[PDB]
Amino acid sequence: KQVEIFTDGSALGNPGPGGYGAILRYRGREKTFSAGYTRTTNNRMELMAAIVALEALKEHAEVILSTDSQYVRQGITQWIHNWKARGWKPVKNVDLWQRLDAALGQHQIKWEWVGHPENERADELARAAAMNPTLEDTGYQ
Ligand SMILES: [Mn+2]
Ligand SMILES: [Mn+2]
Repeated sequence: KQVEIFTDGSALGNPGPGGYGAILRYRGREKTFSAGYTRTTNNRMELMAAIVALEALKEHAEVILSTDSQYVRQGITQWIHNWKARGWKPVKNVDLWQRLDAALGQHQIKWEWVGHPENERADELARAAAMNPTLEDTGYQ
């Protein structure tokens, strides 16, 4: 019952137009997730990509999440546990981190920090979305 998730973000500014791209692969078949925002950051899009994808799952499963985000990696391996222990204090992009934390709750997540062409596919989706934003990142306050 393993499921592969590949994510990436893109941003043409900080803040600026941005987008996320996620590839959800299971049993040779895969689903795609991407959307662009008018004003956001790559960091937020990186998180958003994981969130949308994990929340697409309607049942517990072994998930292998692959991403080249240095932000997500640091957050997950060095900050997350401390933020939760301190009562999420709030912390920058707390809205997304808490959202992701929840999603990663009902799942057996195995992280793969970046060889898969799928990561490039996510990159392409995120960049395309950043160039054609249709949403607003209400969380970027
Ligand atoms: Mn990236
Ligand atoms: Mn990229």
